[PDB]
Amino acid sequence: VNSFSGYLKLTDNVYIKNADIVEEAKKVKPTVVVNAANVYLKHGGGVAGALNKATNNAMQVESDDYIATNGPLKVGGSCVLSGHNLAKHCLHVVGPNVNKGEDIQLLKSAYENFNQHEVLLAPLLSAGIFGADPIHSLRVCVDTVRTNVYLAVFDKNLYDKLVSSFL
Ligand SMILES: O=C1CC[C@@H](c2ccccc2)N1Nc1ncnc2[nH]c3cc(F)ccc3c12
Repeated sequence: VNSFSGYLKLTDNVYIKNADIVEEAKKVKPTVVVNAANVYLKHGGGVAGALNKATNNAMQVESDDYIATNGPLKVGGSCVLSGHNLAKHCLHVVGPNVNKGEDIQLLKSAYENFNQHEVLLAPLLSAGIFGADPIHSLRVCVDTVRTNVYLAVFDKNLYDKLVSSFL
């Protein structure tokens, strides 16, 4: 048993809710919150900009030090950093950005990072400003992640479409 509340169960291990991931993280304080990161960990907009804003820019300060030491992530890759006031840890995962012409095939590799964590609160990778089809992202999530994932979908109309179209 865990404290995630109000989720619809899609499969044995995937759950979904219409929620703001920032507000969800603040309430639950999960062990792991996933950020929709880019390779530079520049948290300007989308989920990343919102998570970073909620940390009062501490996520960005930590991220800039990480990049200065280690260089950029790979598309499809991840790193574990602090969750600040939102979670114990933040798993920064880079899904492909279609608006940069990145290979959508890399979305499966991106979701594989979730399997290193038993339970996660996460957004749909490559959705939103990353330009992929969220229905496709949900399918890849369900077919790739084997650990317990709680998906927060900000947009109510999209949440309803994702549920109603789920196979
Ligand atoms: O609704 C959806 C489906 C796709 C996904 C997404 C992913 C990367 C970039 C943009 C959008 N996304 N966005 C969110 N998902 C969950 N909680 C969120 N809190 C936010 C607060 C904000 F200021 C802006 C957006 C979100 C948000």
